[PDB]
Amino acid sequence: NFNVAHGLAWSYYIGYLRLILPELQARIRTYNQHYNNLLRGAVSQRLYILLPLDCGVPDNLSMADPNIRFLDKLPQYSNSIYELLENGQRAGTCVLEYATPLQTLFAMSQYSQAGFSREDRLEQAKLFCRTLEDILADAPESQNNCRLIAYQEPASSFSLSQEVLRHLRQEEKEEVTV
Amino acid sequence: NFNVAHGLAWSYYIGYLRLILPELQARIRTYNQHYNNLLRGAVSQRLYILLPLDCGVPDNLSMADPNIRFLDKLPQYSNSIYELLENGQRAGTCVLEYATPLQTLFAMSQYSQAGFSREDRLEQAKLFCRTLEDILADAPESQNNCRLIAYQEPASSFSLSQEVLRHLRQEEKEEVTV
Ligand SMILES: C=CCc1ccc(O)c(-c2ccc(O)c(CC=C)c2)c1
Ligand SMILES: C=CCc1ccc(O)c(-c2ccc(O)c(CC=C)c2)c1
Ligand SMILES: [Ca+2]
Ligand SMILES: [Ca+2]
Ligand SMILES: [Cl-]
Repeated sequence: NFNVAHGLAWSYYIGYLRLILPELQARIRTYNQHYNNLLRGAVSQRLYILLPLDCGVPDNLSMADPNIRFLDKLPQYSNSIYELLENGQRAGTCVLEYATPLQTLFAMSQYSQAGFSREDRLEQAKLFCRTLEDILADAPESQNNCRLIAYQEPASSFSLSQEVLRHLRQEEKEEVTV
Repeated sequence: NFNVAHGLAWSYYIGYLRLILPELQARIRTYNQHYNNLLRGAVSQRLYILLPLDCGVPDNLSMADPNIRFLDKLPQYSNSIYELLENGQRAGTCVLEYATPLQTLFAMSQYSQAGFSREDRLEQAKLFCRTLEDILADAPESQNNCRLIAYQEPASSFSLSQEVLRHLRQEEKEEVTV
């Protein structure tokens, strides 16, 4: 009954994730030869998808957290590698991306004829997370190479960099134990 | 009258330099995007060809000078990027290569039926330098993208790294002034 998130999630997977994920690991593997050689680091293998529940998608990641600095472009329509800073030290490296459909939810909430409120936007943002999560679960070489980071920035200290970092560190713990 | 260097130089240019040089700059340009991004450095654009007059070609560059450390493989039969060290600091970066025909001159000097002495080898090594130099001079997109480094290690402190470094620094002086 009027749930826009359902089609937004399906569309985001069918029209985008399913197309770009399969080779993303190859792309990152090809790249990681040089990062290991050049900077004695490795870029995580998964695509990290930022799902802020305020549907707030900035144009630069650095505007949302200065500890997230653009690093490089995955050479491989366009994917970017970011470094995560702690105390000015590089703590992690990451192909990182806002889920675009959340801008549609924000735009709908500023569009008066939709009758879509801020409370409606937040419920749709959660449902979009739940739905995309279910879709990836039933997908074979999609769930394995990307992970979803959903968070409400609070009402107000919040480190998006630390929230990505606990995930990056978790992913690595899984690679080496299992 | 029995000058082997003449054919060795022609063959080294016709069969190898002429084939791999034309794109080498593209290869290095493509690569230099990431070195600038990753390590705030740039890999010199020319191919540097080591021409030791003792025809002594080691299997590792580092065995000939520990201040020349392998860095990376030009991604692009096989070309390698080296870093040059000064006091443990990276001072330069460089696609660096021994001229292979000099191994033939060395092997000939250890082959008894050739009647080729160490004095013969050194004259042929010099003539090979002179001849390759003349060939590159009359070649358009060959001379511009490689440079020849000829040297006699003395009889005995000698820094091959410093000898490459003065050249790298000279090449850069030319890029920015002219
Ligand atoms: C209904 C919209 C979902 C949808 C469908 C197809 C797409 O390519 C993208 C998309 C997602 C992220 C992107 O970054 C881009 C390209 C922008 C630079 C497109 C979304
Ligand atoms: C007569 C010999 C000159 C000559 C002719 C064709 C070649 O490909 C090479 C050559 C030079 C440097 C190289 O590194 C290699 C491949 C070895 C890894 C071949 C020399
Ligand atoms: Ca926000
Ligand atoms: Ca030597
Ligand atoms: Cl690279």
